[PDB]
Amino acid sequence: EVETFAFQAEIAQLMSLIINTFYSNKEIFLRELISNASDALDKIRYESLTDPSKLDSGKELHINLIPNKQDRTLTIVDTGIGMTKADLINNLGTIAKSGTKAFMEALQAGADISMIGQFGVGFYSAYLVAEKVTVITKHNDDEQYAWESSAGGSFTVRTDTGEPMGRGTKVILHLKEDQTEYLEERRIKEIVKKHSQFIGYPITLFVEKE
Repeated sequence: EVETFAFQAEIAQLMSLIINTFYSNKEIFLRELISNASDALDKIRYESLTDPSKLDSGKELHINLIPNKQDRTLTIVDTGIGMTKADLINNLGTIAKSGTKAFMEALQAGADISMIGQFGVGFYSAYLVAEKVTVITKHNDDEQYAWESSAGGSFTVRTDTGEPMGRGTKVILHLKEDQTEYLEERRIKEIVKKHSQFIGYPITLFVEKE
């Protein structure tokens, strides 16, 4: 049972701009997704301070980076607060309509695409390197869901009968054929060291069987 939704026009515009604008500095997608992961982990930590039972779904607060050259996927996993079905439908828990307006105004005042995170819409920088993005999520107050989009103005939501997550969010980047450098250990390590050196959660870069 798969539900198909239209993006709000402003979010479709943001996605088209990210996909179609000539912009060489694509590596910032990983900073943005690690920042989002950190923000999600902060939220469940904060809830846990007054209700320890919030971590019954998993005590470990971490970020895993999982490259898979066979599947041409880079997966960013966090054990943060996760998203409800309503959060997924509401632009992955963002105020993306107003964030897109502010970002496009900034792009007219000399800003560049790397500043996307300042506008609360850094998730969509995934489309710098991904032809398709799959988001698997589990919030304490809801079931596990899969969101997906190849852009083209639409996204799907379904209940995920896949591997149970406990709590958090998995962002699965189905990389463009010319963006496979982001599956290379040395490249991922370089980007995490350059842009994510002060993130307050363990970031584990998984290795592959050669």
